[PDB]
Amino acid sequence: KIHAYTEGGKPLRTIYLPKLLKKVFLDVVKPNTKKNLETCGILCGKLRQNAFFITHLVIPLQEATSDTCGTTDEASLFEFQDKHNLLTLGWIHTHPTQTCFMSSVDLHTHCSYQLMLPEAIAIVMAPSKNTSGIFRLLDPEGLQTIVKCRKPGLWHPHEGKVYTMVAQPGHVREINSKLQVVDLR
Ligand SMILES: [Zn+2]
Ligand SMILES: [Zn+2]
Repeated sequence: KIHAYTEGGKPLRTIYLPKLLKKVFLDVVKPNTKKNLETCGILCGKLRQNAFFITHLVIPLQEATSDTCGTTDEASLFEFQDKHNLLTLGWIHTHPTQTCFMSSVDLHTHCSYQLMLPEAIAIVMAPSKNTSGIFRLLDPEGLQTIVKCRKPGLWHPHEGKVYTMVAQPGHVREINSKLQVVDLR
């Protein structure tokens, strides 16, 4: 029906995203959000008939600040995904006070995801603005720029366009689909 393509002309498989995921993510991390601390979650799922289905939202053991978060125990995260044969399809995090965009750190973070899966997405929630966005790096040019980047500091800028919003419903379609929320904290 509708098929999205990268900037380099690679076809992107559709990711189906349960409509409830964004809301329950905000609920499960709300105590952090109240402290103006970021929280991240991992979007996990399965490949079925050439499309991806997000089935699990996994909140890993993590450390956070006002403008970063990062998994600290990859082991329990990897163990859970291995046990349930779950693919990593992307990730989600909060900007407790800011608008919804991809920070410099977010772009470097997302490069690891999109390197391993061309379709990988970054969902950014801006609850104080009641907004959200779903993003990816330009492929190949954005991936190239981030991989080449050696600039010091967590908040450095990048030269040229690096990221864009994902196609909806072409690349990501929000649908009625089952969901499990897993809190590893
Ligand atoms: Zn961010
Ligand atoms: Zn950089």
